[PDB]
Amino acid sequence: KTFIIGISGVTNSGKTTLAKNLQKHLPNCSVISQDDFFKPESEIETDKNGFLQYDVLEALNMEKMMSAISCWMESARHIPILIIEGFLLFNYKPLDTIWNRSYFLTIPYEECKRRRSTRVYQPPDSPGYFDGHVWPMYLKYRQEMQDITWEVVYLDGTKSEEDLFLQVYEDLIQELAKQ
Ligand SMILES: Nc1ncnc2c1ncn2[C@@H]1O[C@H](COP(=O)(O)OP(=O)(O)O)[C@@H](O)[C@H]1O
Ligand SMILES: NC(=O)c1csc([C@@H]2O[C@H](CO)[C@@H](O)[C@H]2O)n1
Repeated sequence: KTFIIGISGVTNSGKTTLAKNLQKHLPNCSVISQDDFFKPESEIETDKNGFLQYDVLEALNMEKMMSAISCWMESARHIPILIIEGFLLFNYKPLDTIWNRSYFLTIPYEECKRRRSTRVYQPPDSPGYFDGHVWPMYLKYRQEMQDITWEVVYLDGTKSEEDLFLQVYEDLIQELAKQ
């Protein structure tokens, strides 16, 4: 009765952008962004080397988010589409049995690091934060995904913004078609 779509991938791979596009052209379509569930700065930890721990599941209120998803799901039974976009989704076990479609955006190390630097975060990226925490954590996430039993459709984040949208858009109808 409801279609749940997952969109993950490394930071700045283009998740927000894909989510918004599908959102505009998809009927009865909602969006939940994993980033709205970050714990307050006062709750974040810094490792030995003085790096704030943001790229780990512990830096996000995931029980808050699952509750937000349950709300949507149950109020939906009253075809509803939910796009859940986030940089750390396919390694959070409670979601595995909820996905109807999973997409993973990939972007090279150089492009990613570049895009990242055009964005001022809060707290701002400390010196060598990207190499010292962001990249290492993504790689650690990519590895925690070697265990995935279901099917994740990999996307090329270097591709056109509309080419990615269209690739996903077609498929989503060739998936709703069997509905
Ligand atoms: N396909 C694309 N090609 C080039 N730049 C892109 C593309 N998609 C997004 N961007 C840019 O990359 C940066 C971050 O994109 P964003 O959608 O926020 O990705 P994410 O949600 O994974 O961090 C922004 O400058 C965005 O405009
Ligand atoms: N305040 C925040 O929410 C925050 C500070 S840095 C940050 C970044 O969010 C990215 C995932 O989208 C992750 O790489 C964090 O470094 N978030």
